[PDB]
Amino acid sequence: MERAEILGVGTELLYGETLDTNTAEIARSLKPYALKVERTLRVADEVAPLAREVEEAFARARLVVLSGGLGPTPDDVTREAVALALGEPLELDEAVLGEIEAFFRARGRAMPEANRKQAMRIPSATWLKNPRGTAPGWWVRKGGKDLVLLPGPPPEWRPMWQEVLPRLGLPRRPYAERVLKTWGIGESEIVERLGPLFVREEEVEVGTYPKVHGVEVVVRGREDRVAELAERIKKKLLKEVWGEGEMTLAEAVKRRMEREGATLSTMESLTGGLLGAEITRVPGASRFYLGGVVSYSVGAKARFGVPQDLLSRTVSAETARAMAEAARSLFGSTYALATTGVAGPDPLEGEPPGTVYVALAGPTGAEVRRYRFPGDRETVRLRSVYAALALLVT
Amino acid sequence: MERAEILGVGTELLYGETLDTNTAEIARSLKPYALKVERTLRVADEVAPLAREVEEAFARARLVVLSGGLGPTPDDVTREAVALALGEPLELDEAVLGEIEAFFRARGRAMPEANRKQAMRIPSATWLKNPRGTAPGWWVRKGGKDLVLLPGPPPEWRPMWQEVLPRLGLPRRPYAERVLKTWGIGESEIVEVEVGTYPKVHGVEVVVRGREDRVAELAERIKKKLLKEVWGEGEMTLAEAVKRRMEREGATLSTMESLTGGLLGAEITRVPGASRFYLGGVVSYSVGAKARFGVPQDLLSRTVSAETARAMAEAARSLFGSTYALATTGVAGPDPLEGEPPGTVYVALAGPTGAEVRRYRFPGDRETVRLRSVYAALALLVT
Ligand SMILES: O=C(O)c1ccc[n+]([C@@H]2O[C@H](COP(=O)([O-])O)[C@@H](O)[C@H]2O)c1
Ligand SMILES: O=C(O)c1ccc[n+]([C@@H]2O[C@H](COP(=O)([O-])O)[C@@H](O)[C@H]2O)c1
Repeated sequence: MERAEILGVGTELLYGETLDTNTAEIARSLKPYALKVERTLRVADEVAPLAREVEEAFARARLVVLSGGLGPTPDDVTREAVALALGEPLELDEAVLGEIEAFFRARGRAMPEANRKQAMRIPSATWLKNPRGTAPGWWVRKGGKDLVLLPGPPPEWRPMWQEVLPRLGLPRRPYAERVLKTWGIGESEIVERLGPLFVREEEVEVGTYPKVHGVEVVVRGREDRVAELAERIKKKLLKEVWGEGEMTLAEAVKRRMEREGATLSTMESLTGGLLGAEITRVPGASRFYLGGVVSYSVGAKARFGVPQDLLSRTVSAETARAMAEAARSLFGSTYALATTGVAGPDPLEGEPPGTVYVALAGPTGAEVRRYRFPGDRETVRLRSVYAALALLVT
Repeated sequence: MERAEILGVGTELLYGETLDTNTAEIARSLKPYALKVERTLRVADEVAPLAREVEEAFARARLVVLSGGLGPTPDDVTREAVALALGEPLELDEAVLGEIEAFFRARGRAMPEANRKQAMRIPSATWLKNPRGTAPGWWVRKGGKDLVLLPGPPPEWRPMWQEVLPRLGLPRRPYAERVLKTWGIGESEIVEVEVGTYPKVHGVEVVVRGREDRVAELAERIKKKLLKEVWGEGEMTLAEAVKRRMEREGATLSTMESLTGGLLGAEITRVPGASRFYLGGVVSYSVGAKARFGVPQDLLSRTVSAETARAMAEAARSLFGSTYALATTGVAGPDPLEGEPPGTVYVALAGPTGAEVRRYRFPGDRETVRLRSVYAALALLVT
């Protein structure tokens, strides 16, 4: 498989001052095509370094895509750079110059001379119309290779790109992907269970991406390889997969509650309201979620029904059970979740950061799970939230 | 001026399945130093391409930083790629092995075979202790150049990178940033070395950056022009400002939240030491729950109102016995409530001398409305 290279031009994208979503979007849009994306670049607004990256990228790929640096500032050097890298000269197109003039004249303004550049092209570039902005793009065909320049702003470039893409004559390859979301299983366990199913090849591949919400397993490549390989992996992970694709844990909880016609409530400590936050992230949460308490202080725990004898060991399975049972009784809900633990940095009751109990109570009784999460304060609180949510959807 | 090269390693990074903020964060941390950053890369999880990019980045740079691919899986190939790109062999270090093993034992687990590979380094590498993961980092000093390997997730690599960065003995340049964070005043009114305004959910930030001498003076001037609007600087957050008030006063705080759904209590407890003052909260998501925690029956058909906001704050104050209490009620969206558009939000504070309400019409989606609500509630105590 040949390569596609993708370059976002702009100094501020380096620093994350503007978030570079362009290169990623452009890469997703190449999924249906038999091309390999090994890398993406963000390059500063200087012509020499940029000309070198274009030149290197173009030497290795069948396709090169640039995004941004087509404005009228001294910081807009993309045209020059592509010009310098490909050995062709910049020529003024009088016609396009008129069109730029016309864009300004439709707003009562004369065209600044700054914008004169924006009408240059190289012999090998045909133009791509930008009815939505000043800078029109280029399509270079040369040596059996395509190079495309796009404006940075997404509303300007999405339509141009969607339009020139089908035209580039790139090699199609039916593509699929399956995203499997698990919980309660680590990366190395998944490795072991899958063994040889952990394929990393040109036709199909598998990878894992540990998240606060459990380990995600993505299979991606040729349609027919992904289908059968992914189903085999789902089989191996049957009990730990809680959802697929866009599915989220809060969403999963919501469908169980609708299915049962059941209600839920919460009693939270270390997480501090974050579990309720997460439950209510999903539109429609007021149909089942009665509410919850955040019992951050000992006094608050005693007030909301944690038994006095447990108040010296709030970080325990017994307390988590009591908390969830208490919430259930206090809210009259079919289910209740509870969280108790140590987020860190400080220990509590002689237990170290990441010590966490999550409990579910319901009609037929209660259950508790124990974790030792690594992470800082924010991380432990987050994993606790998904841990509590996992109790309901295993 | 010598180069610094920055590579985020993850196929998911190419496709923005996760957004690459790592490379940019590293790049911004490097601003006080006299290196140029000409580009940053995201590389797929493939050993050969990655060795090529590493080899190349090393040949042109004074500093190379990599982030990601230190896990135990077949897709984690950063250590193999760098070994390759530096013509050195990977060698198990039995001391680190015992440390990962200790790590797993502490969690009541046996160390899985796949983790063994995380104790492997090249002879040129020094370990960077990972206080929060199994994968320590690498620091290679070779030919006056540095290459630093870091874990992908920020809670792991942040302190590592902090610890390691002064130690690289980079040439300094006198650059600085000063962030002044405001509440209750739009960009336009503010306008009335470089200076920028940045609108955030916690308010418009005024940023001053450039030559440290220029930044320090010009920033003390700006602060003065906006002396009433500026609630903090630098790393200060609304939650921390609130904490500072509660300790200064020896006061306590509690909350009753509905649309924000627990996010306010979450924000409050984001900061270490919250339990010295934050007694707790109620998430009154349903009407039945409002009733039960002391909101008057009379107000239950008008939950989106100043009256209900007031009652919620009084009800939290009485229920928990706190000095102060915050409340939120309103419409986050996508759905209207009781004829009120998304963005209609009432935040309330009750204390010793009574209660106050602020009404807001907040633009944005469900999450955005909830976030701004949380900060508006906090702003009651610190603006
Ligand atoms: O703040 C409130 O009083 C309040 C309490 C519960 C729900 N809401 C809003 O109710 C609307 C329906 O909520 P939900 O959770 O079913 O999406 C939605 O716009 C929520 O923001 C608002
Ligand atoms: O879940 C709990 O029982 C609980 C309640 C209050 C505090 N903690 C934890 O104990 C320490 C409390 O400190 P802090 O930073 O909230 O003052 C810290 O590790 C919190 O995560 C934990």
